[PDB]
Amino acid sequence: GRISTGSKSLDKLLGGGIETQAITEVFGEFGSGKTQLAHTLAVMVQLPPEEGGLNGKAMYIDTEGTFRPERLLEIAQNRGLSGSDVLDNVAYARAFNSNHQMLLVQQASDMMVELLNTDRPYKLLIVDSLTSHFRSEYIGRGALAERQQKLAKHLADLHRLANLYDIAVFVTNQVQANHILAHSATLRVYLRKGKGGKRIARLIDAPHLPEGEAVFSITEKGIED
Ligand SMILES: COc1ccc([C@H](C)NC(=O)[C@@H]2CCCN2C(=O)CNC(=O)c2ccc3ccccc3n2)cc1
Repeated sequence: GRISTGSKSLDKLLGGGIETQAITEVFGEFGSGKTQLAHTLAVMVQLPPEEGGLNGKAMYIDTEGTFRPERLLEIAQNRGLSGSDVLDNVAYARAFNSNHQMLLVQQASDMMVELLNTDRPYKLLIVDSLTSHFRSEYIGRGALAERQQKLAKHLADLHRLANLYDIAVFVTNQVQANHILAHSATLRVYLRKGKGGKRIARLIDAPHLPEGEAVFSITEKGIED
């Protein structure tokens, strides 16, 4: 049981879609479609398995004010769904610094246990974006050891949530050409801009999946082939 991205091409690259019990990271420049894929996943996860979802709820942690509840409505309506119910099934939190971002993962644990054995459990946790607060707050050579200690602890908490509660953790990371915030991820996907409103996804760290690329479009339905 995997969460469809909305793109048949990007799902085949991922072996069916985004996995639970894993952290799936997309990285790329600004504008490559990371936040759009996250918004689509927040909707897709609500669908029944036959339509590409997991009959679940989504949690969205927003570190840069990128969350657009209207965009969720747009995606839901164009896919034949109630924009109201789609919004009812997404838990949302704005993280204003890296300490708040870390506490939210701890608090997400409480929300997940509660729904764990119900009809619509949480199935997706989004962190958009994972690193930005760490880059901006840990300033100077004197702060780099603590920066990695906190980033490492934060990824350990996310891995633990994913395994405990059988949820997909989807994180976005803004890697620019051209400063390195190393961190663990189960799956890494590089996004870049393509021909017009197309985007290209490349598998970077994928243990046994065949390497390769996939093309997808940003449409009114979220992400599409
Ligand atoms: C009509 O316009 C809208 C605008 C936005 C929405 C969004 C989608 N819904 C919400 O904001 C809903 C409804 C009001 C409170 N609320 C929450 O989700 C409150 N969330 C939390 O307390 C919380 C706590 C810890 C978390 C840790 C990780 C991730 C998420 C977390 N969320 C709905 C309608």
